[PDB]
Amino acid sequence: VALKILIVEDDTDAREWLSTIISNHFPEVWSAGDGEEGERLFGLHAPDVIITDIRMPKLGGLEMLDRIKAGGAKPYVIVISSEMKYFIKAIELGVHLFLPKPIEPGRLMETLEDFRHIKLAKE
Amino acid sequence: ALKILIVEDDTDAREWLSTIISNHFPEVWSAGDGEEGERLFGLHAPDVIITDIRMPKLGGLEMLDRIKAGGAKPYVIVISAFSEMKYFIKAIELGVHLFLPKPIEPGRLMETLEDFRHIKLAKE
Ligand SMILES: [Mg+2]
Ligand SMILES: [Mg+2]
Repeated sequence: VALKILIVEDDTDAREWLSTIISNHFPEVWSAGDGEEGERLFGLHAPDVIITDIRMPKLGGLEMLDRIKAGGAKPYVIVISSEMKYFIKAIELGVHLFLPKPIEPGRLMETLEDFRHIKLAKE
Repeated sequence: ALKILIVEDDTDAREWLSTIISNHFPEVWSAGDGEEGERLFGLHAPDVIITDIRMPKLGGLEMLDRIKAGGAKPYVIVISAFSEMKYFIKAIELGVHLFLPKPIEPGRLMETLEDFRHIKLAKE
């Protein structure tokens, strides 16, 4: 019933910051540095929420999502957001939220709080 | 004629830095980690290094140390938004010419790069 969160950010500093802030309120938190690790961690822990970068090494956040969405799963998705092409594809994929960098902590935590309330309602 | 090497693990910031700089400097290289950064330095001997500190494989400071140990003396700009006093201390020992933490101020970056270009000019 706990909200499981997966963070996919290629920047070491930003990834660890996200992880630290989030784990302070949510125990089930995992983080990856590219779309491949991200896809593996997703299959391994089936997180409820995915917070992911778009441009990343090895595999982009959108190709990663497509591979995930193309497996049945329908997690809540927060996108860490320069070209309209990315946005548009992010819509086809079904992205739920777009968070502008520098990531704003309150908005993020507030959004996750919203995601849990929704999870309980359906458990 | 100022050759610049950018080392940053975040793709977005790395590509942004490459774009805004390439607009006014024709010789720019970008690396995603200290190891790749080190290899590119050895290949193209750039005059300027713009590097982050914490990255995969090899960190900016360790990278810088290896490059210096080899005898090169490039101008160095550190773009890390670190959280300790120890990174700063080691950075200064190695000899950094400018700390431009995130979020990066393009204006401050351009002026500094022009200063370096002038130094390489006056020195020919
Ligand atoms: Mg970085
Ligand atoms: Mg990134």
